[PDB]
Amino acid sequence: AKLTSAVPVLTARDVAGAVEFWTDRLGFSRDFVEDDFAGVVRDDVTLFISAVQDQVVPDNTLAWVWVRGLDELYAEWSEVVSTNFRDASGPAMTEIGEQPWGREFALRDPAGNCVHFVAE
Amino acid sequence: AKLTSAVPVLTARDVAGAVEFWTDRLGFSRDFVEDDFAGVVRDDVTLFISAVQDQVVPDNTLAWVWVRGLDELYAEWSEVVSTPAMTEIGEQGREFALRDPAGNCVHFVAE
Ligand SMILES: [Cl-]
Ligand SMILES: [Cl-]
Ligand SMILES: [Cl-]
Ligand SMILES: [Cu+2]
Ligand SMILES: [Cu+2]
Repeated sequence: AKLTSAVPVLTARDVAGAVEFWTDRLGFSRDFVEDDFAGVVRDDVTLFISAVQDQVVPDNTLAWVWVRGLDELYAEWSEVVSTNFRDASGPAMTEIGEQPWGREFALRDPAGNCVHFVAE
Repeated sequence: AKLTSAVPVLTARDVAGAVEFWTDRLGFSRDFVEDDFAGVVRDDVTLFISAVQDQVVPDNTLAWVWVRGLDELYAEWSEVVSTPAMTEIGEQGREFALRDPAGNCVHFVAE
């Protein structure tokens, strides 16, 4: 057999709001959207979004995404996402950092999930 | 830019035990292991595992994985996991789901 790809599942109390942010703001496309679950895609990456009732879940939900052209993606999103991450009143992203595992930045979405984007 | 691959982050109150399950029982390899975070890998798929203090998180954590040879993977795991536990294979793609010791539920779908 061969395991070929994986799809992280972000969580949210407001599923429709999460889909709108990932698509209308970050440029992912809607693969499918149901009231309690959805799938969004950009290039070879699909992210699912699932409904939850306890905010503790997205508050502890993470995902990692590998990217060719990290600075370009950061530039695009910097136009529409705040870089004041310590202000958790809304979505925001960090600056690019050089972590042991790679050059990356992270973005906290409106639901609270933290998705890290790392340069290939 | 191009988004090339994604890595789901499973959650666990016991990261080491989750690593033990995914590697010894499910046949993933250890990519790296720290007390509060770890990475396991099989073929092109890497799963990260992060520590949490609230069991509600893994009890609501999901991930999907695509596979060539779904029936072979099911047969391999049916020798080490109760049918942690896994569902039967059913048509939705064709898939089965597996709940790990930490509570995460990962679905495996046939390409
Ligand atoms: Cl984080
Ligand atoms: Cl063992
Ligand atoms: Cl489920
Ligand atoms: Cu944190
Ligand atoms: Cu369920």
